[PDB]
Amino acid sequence: SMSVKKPKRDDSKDLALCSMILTEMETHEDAWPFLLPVNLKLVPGYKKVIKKPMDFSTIREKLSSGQYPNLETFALDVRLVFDNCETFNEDDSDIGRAGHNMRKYFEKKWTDTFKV
Ligand SMILES: Cc1ncccc1N[C@H](C)CS(C)(=O)=O
Repeated sequence: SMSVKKPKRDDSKDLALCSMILTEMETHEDAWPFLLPVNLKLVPGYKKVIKKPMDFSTIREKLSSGQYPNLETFALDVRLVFDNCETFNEDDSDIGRAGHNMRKYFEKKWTDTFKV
């Protein structure tokens, strides 16, 4: 509360670490469904069904222009990618399993990197 400060972690390296994590995501062989925005004119239903589309290139732009206030908002967008993927694709479709794989890959890196 007012004049009662909680010890807070060093966040000075968060931007650089989030960037390195995103790069590893981008270079994963199963990253191909998530590199660019889903083409709304090509995929029937996506615009109507998915209220908040997200992809790695959009995350990369937001990260590169100071649109993430903190690392938690960054993880929210990353998880949004895979949440959207689960909504629209069957679990054992090529795109569907890519999403499950990529989510698992992200969460371990997240823990290994920040949750010390
Ligand atoms: C991730 C996702 N989710 C739902 C449908 C498609 C996709 N990914 C596609 C590769 C994008 S497209 C078909 O090139 O426009």
